[PDB]
Amino acid sequence: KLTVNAKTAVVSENRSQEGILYNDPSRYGKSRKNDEDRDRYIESRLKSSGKLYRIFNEDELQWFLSEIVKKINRRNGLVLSDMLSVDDRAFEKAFEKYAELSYTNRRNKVSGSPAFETCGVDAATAERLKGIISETNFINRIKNNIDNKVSEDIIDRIIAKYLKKSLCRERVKRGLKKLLMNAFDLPYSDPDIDVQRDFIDYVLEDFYHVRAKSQVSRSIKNMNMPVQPEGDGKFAITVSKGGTESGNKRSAEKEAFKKFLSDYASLDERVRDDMLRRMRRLVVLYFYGSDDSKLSDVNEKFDVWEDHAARRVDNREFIKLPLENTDKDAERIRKNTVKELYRNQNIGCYRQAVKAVEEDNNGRYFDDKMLNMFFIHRIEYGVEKIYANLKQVTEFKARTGYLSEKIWKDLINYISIKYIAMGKAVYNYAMDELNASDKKEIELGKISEEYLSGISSFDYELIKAEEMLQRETAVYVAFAARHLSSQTVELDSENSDFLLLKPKGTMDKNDKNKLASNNILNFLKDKETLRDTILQYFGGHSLWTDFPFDKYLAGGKDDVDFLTDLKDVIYSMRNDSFHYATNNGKWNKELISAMFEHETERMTVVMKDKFYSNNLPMFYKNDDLKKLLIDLYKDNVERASQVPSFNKVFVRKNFPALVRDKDNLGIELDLDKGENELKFYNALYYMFKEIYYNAFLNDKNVRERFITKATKVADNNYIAENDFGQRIKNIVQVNPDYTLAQICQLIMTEYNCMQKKSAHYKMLLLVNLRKAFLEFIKENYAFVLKPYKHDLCDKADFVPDFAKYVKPYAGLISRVAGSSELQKWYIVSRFLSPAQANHMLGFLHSYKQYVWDIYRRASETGTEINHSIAEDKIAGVDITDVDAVIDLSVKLCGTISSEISDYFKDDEVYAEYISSYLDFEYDGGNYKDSLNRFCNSDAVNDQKVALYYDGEHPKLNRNIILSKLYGERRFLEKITDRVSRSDIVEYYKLKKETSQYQTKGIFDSEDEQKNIKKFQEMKNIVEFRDLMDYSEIADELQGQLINWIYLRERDLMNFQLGYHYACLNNDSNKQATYVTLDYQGKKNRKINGAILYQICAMYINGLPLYYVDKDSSEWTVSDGKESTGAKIGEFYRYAKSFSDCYASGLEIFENISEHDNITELRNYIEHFRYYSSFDRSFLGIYSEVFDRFFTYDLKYRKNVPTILYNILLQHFVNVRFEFVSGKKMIGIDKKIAKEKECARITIREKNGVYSEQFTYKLKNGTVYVDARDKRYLQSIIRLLFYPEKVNMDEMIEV
RNA sequence: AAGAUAGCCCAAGAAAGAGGGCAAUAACCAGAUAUACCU
Repeated sequence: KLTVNAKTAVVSENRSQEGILYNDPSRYGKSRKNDEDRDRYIESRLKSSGKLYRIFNEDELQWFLSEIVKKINRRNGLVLSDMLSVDDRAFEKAFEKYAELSYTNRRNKVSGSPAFETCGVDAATAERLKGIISETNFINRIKNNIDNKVSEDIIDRIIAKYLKKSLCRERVKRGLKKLLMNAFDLPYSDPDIDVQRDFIDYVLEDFYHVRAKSQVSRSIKNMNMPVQPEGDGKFAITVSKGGTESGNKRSAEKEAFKKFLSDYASLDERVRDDMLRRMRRLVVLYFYGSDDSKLSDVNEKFDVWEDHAARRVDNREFIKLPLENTDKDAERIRKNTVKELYRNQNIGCYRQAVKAVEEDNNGRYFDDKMLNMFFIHRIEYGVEKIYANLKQVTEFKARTGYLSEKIWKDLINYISIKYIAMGKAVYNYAMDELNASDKKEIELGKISEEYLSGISSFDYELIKAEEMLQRETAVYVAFAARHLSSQTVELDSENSDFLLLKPKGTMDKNDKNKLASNNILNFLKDKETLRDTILQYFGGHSLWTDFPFDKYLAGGKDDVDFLTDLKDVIYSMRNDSFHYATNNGKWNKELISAMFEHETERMTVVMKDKFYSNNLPMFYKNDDLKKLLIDLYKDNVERASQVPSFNKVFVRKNFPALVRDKDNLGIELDLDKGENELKFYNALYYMFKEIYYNAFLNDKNVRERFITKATKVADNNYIAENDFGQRIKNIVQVNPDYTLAQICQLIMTEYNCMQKKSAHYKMLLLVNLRKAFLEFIKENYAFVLKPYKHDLCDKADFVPDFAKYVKPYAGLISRVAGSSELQKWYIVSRFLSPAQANHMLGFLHSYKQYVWDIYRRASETGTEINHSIAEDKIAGVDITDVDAVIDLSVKLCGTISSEISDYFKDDEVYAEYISSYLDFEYDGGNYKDSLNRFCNSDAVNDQKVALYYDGEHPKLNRNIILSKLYGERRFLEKITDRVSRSDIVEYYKLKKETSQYQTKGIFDSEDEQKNIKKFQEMKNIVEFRDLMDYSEIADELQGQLINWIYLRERDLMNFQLGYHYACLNNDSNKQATYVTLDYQGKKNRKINGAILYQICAMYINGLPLYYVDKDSSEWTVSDGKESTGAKIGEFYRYAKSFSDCYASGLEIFENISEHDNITELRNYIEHFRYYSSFDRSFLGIYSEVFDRFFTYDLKYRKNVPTILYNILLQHFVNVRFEFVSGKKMIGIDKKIAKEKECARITIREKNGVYSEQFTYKLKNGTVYVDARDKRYLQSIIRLLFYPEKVNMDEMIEV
């Protein structure tokens, strides 16, 4: 990259913007480059590569081609830096002047190569310089290192494979081939091509970068944001300042489209229909000529959407494809030929359309010629986007109808993203009065004072940070509501949203004698066990025997109101904007606050018990752990993001060998010898993790040793350490108070494809952190160096007083009691799985770091930025408190009670639940006796099964309990096979085989590593850990779907805001209540810019909406807490005061005919209907999202399959997609729903799924093992395809 | 309907042009909750 070690930004002074270059990290006064230093930096970076300039970049035939290009690039070859620097570089200025004049001659009409006499050189020396850059000298320099004969095919393959990108032009490539054919004395004819002018002269222009030298710096200075305020304080799409002849034409075309956006925002549907028809005629003219039948009658009001559907099925060919010869180097030649055919036809289409719009308009197109030229340029650009990086030559992509309809949707896409861009600026910077206030009259759509002078790039970075966390939080709100409802209510198709159920006292609106249809009482599964079921998600009801529920549930209140209170906490976070505050809890704040305090009082005992459960005291004295437990948990630690994880710094497989090494630690434990050796390394690994995060990363002495140990080579892979150390040295000079975490963040930022990639600084950060940790252990925690195995005491006897030593939640208890917002973060995070709560905590860390980095870079560049987004607060509450709250949920969600009665009624109900995942041979009588008969039956030889029993009761399995609370059991039954006897037989066999060499880490033979891997996979199966992996994968696939839901809902609101903002500010006819609302009720209020307020009120929980009620037929105002569906219905009731205002302009956003299908798809996902019906596959849901969920922005739609690919590859599953046809419905029966073809994303039937391979290093060499066995891949396929069945033996490749 | 693996902004541009930027925009990178995700 050109500006490799610089950053760009857009700053605004007074409605004047400037793109700037700045160094990062740097200080104010040494970061932002002035106009002169910007120019010199670009020119310096451009000419810092002249030395290694080569015209060529980088099987028997493929390797002969590699030898030719290297011999040409070696010394005495075609090395321009040596040819042009001849005679002590006395002619370098004349050669560069020649290159600049050659480029100027191309622009300014003058034909012919420039004469060196005009370059400051006499006529005698001029004839010498001409010879140096002559065809003769180029031929001699190319043949100087070549002793082989080459053919025309070799020249063609070399040009197509290795030619420099900037030289890959039609006439340049033809000039190079003509020279290469003349060099090797091959007959060739191309008289239209001049080798000197078409190739050699251009190479000189490219060698001296005459184009970039006079354009890159200026193009950077003219960069800007999508939307900026104009003179009258109005937001509009940014128009370039121009400055050149083509720049003034381009800006005038952009001004014509800006008026189009204003004119198109009209409530009169006939106006928009006429404007789209004129745009449609431009597309028809471009691809079918002015003689097309749809252009004959100027006044013909033809249906633009039938023309769109008709051309798509036309068989006309845009270009004719040549025959294919797989010879991959020959196919690269064919694709290059096809691209030039596209370009030639695209140019022909452009010139004929430009001519016809100037000579034969007459009402066919737009009256503004600049608007016609803007669209024609968009069409030509749209064609180039399709073929410029053509993936694979296909026939359908060469059809004229395919391209014309892709461009048609491309034009509408451009209109869509511009309205959304306008709404984004309006929502964030012109809706200030949405914040709660006592003002009886408010004005929406007026830009705030701080942004009347323009928007900077740093401003939009803050928006992204806030919108990312908002969307990520919305995913977990849905999951929290799902987990709470999973065991408490049973929903149907008419009441599928748990958060929308009504309190127990809700009666019908037309008959006050009957309960409301959405009354929560109509859906409770077991009212008598409601409290104990709810308390399962709070650690088990046995932990709340001393909690005074009757105090907070007094009078008529019972456990139904308890469920309703928790339901209300979660719902209050749905659609809860972080940017606009509407912190008053509807629920019982005292009950939720008391439950939080009750859970904090067990935090110290839980963290103490984790030392006990990890067998840590089994090898260490009891006062050394107590001094450690105090050191680690005395204060709540807020972790920073972008810091390498403990599991990546200390790989678990290399952990035993690393600790035994006497240069590192040299820990020596001598002793069921293999049993306790594994217990010790598992104990030591957990202890080092807790020390790593809660003491090591924040230790002052650690930061100082790290800086010196990492900057050692800087004061002396060797190339990396001196550059790595110099950047650490620079970071400390910029700010000596940067923490160790901030040094890692700044280093890891420079270390950083849309697609996850399958099989310098990051490795050095892991090394320096690993070494610094081992030295931290020896100095501060030397007791770990001398373990001693002994029998452990009882859990109650292990540091019983630890609760009184440390009280880290002392201050947080009181602040949670008086904060409704903190109680939201508590309940929502508490009802998540441990993995999801950890992910939520990670998202909060990324938010704080992102905001911190934005202000750091804005300050170093001297860019004034409004601090509406606090570094230490989110939604008016401290981030440190939110962090400690979610961190409490993370630890407690993973703390399963030791009482079976907390989750099941008795041992029989529990044993029957285990039968869904374990086939312990159920005879038909009781499940407990069948499970006890199975656990005490012989497995192999003299070792029986056991595993699932503990004395007189079945063993409490942590993974089974977690899958009941946070998993989906009927989903797990359909995609997994139950654990059978043959599985347990193979488990003990592999454990006995590997018992000799289980605790080494780096094994001897290749067969030992493959048996350890097979055993670890069998252990995960027998302990139900394969179940938890599939649940996480399903949660990640479902979470991404819910993420996309709130991505679209944000942009739908932005589109409506920007569209109606443009309508408010044009001369189109608008009525009174559209512009101003004068509500005269009890809660009277006057709303200026009423349409903008009412749009935002639809999407913000707590924002009231003004409307005419359906039953009273009178004006009213809601409390703002009603559902989105109810608010949309209220908007329609408001719109009747001034033909579909809600859907106005949405033909740009989506297909109106499918609007109800999008809502049904949205509800299907967010209401978790897949886990009740199983009527569609995950691939089927992702297919429909790709087909029609992101109609409004191509950049979101065209990345949907890649995102699905990345989620699977993250779990080491590689899939090969195939895009075929499915079915979808258009409309919902009321009875109009018709079926239509739909995009279907599927996996290739033959070798479409394969596992990533692990690189396992041994003593001598390396063994490659599949990361995922066939059994694992089969469940992944079933997860993606169910209910559809496929041939998984044929699909999986091994 | 779709046959994806980007999109936009600045520059250039009709004997076309094709050079830059984007944490601005999604993705990407990174994140360790529970105890046998490598390189």
